[PDB]
Amino acid sequence: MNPKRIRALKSGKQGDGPVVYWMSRDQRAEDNWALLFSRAIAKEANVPVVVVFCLTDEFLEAGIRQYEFMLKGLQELEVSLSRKKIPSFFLRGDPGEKISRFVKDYNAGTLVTDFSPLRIKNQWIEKVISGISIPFFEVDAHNVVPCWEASQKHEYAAHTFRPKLYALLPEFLEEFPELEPNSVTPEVETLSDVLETGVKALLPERALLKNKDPLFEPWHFEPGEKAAKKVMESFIADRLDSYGALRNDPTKNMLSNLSPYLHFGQISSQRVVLEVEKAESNPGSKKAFLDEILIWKEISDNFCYYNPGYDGFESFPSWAKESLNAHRNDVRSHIYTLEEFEAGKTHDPLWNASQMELLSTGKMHGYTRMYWAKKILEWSESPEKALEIAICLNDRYELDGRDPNGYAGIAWSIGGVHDRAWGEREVTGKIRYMSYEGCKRKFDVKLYIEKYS
Ligand SMILES: Cc1cc2nc3c(=O)[nH]c(=O)nc-3n(C[C@H](O)[C@H](O)[C@H](O)COP(=O)(O)OP(=O)(O)OC[C@H]3O[C@@H](n4cnc5c(N)ncnc54)[C@H](O)[C@@H]3O)c2cc1C
Repeated sequence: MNPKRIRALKSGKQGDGPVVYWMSRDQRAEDNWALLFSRAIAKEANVPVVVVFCLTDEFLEAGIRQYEFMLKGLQELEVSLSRKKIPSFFLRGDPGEKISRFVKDYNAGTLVTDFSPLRIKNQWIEKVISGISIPFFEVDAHNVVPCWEASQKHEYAAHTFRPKLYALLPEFLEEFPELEPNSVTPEVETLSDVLETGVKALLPERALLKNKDPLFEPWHFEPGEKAAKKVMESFIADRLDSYGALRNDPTKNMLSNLSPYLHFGQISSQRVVLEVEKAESNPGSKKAFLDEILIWKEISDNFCYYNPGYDGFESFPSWAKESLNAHRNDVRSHIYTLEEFEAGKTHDPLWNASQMELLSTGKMHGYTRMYWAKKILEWSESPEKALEIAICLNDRYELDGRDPNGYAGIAWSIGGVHDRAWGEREVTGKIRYMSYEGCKRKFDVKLYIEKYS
C-alpha cells in the first residue's frame, strides 16, 4: 500500500472505536484504496471498520435518473459489504451535521473519506473538520496516480501532463489486494424507503414529453458493481479493437459506456486500465482509449483541484479570455433561452438530436458533447451565460454529470481550457469552431438525427 495515496486532513487523538470510511465518490467494495486503507488502519488498531454514506439534501437538484442509478447500486453494495462482515450506515441530511454526530455517537476512532476536488465536497470537509476531534484522512481512490502527486500545479495542456502521468505509472499502476473481512461483526433507514420518498419528491420535475410519457429510458445502463464489470469485459472483447477508428462516430456504439459507473465510482479506472494493458488489440486503439481514461480523465481532476473557480470565466486561459472579451459585443446569429435549449427547440437539427439523446438516454455521445456545448457559446448572450446553461443541462440530465470530467470538458469547449488558439472568428473568437458541415464530412449526420426524433 503506497502512502502517497493518503493525505491527512486533520490531526487529532485517535479513539478506541471503529474506523469510519465516509464513502462519497467511490461507491464500490472492490478495488477501493480508501476502503482498503480504512481496513488496514482498523486492523492495526484492533478495531473494526465501518462504511457511512450520506444522502445529501442536494439530490433534488438532479433528476430521477441519477437518484435511481446511485441508490440501486448502493443496494447491491450493502449486500457486498455485509458478506465481508462490514456494516454500512446510510445517513440522510447535511454531512457536516450527520458525520460529526455519527462520529460522536459511535465513538469513532479514525475517520477516512475518498478524494474529490469538487466544491461541494470541500464544503462538507470544512463542516466536518470543525466538529470532530479524531484524526481525519482522505484517500485518492479515483485516479491511478494521486491528484496531488501527478502534478503540483495546473497543467495547461495534455502534452504537458502526459509525460508526467506516464512517468509515474510504473509506481502507482499496480494490482489491488483483497479486501480482508472484519474479524467479528461489530455493534439510518432502509434504502428502499429512501428511494421511494426521494422519487416521490422528484416526480413533479421529471422530464416528460407532450404525451405525459417519460423521456428517460433506464434500460440502456444497468447500475451496480456487477453490471459495471460486465460492461468493461464487453468493451474489451467487442469494442476495444474498433475504438481508435470509431470513437468519433456517434452513429456507432463503439464507446466503452463506462462513464456512469466511473462517475459514481461503481468501477475503478485503475482496474479498467489493468485489463486494457494486458489485452491484445490494435495498438492505436489501446493508445486512444488509455489517453482518455488516464490523461483526459485525471487532468479533469487536476483542473478542478488547482482552479478554485473551475466553473467560472476566470479559469479560462488568458488568450481565450482576451479573445472572448474582444467579441462580446458581436451580434449573435441566434439567442435561445434555457428552456429552448432544454427542449431541443433550436434551428440546428443536429444539436436538437444531440439534446434528445441526452434527455432520453442520459449519456450523450462523446463527439456530440463537443458540438452541443460549442453551439451554446455561439447562441448565448455572453460566455458567462453559456457556461451556466452548459453546466445546468450537463449536470441535470447526464448520468455522469456533476463530475470533474464535465466541468473540464465544458471548459475546453467554451473556454478553450487544455486547448490552443485557432482561426479568429466572430462571436466565438479564437475558440475551436465546430461547424455543421464539418460534422457531415465526419459521420452520417442524417442517421444520428433520425435515431433521436
Ligand atoms: C461538453 C462536455 C460534457 C461532458 N460531460 C461529461 C460529464 O458530464 N461527465 C463525464 O464523466 N464526462 C463528460 N464529458 C467527457 C466525455 O464526453 C465523456 O466522458 C464520455 O463521453 C463518456 O462516455 P464513454 O465512457 O462511453 O466514453 P469513452 O470513449 O469509452 O472513454 C472512457 C472514459 O474515458 C474518460 N473520458 C473519455 N473522454 C473524456 C473526456 N473528453 N474528458 C474526460 N474524460 C474522458 C471517461 O472517464 C470515460 O468514461 C464531457 C465532455 C464534454 C466535451
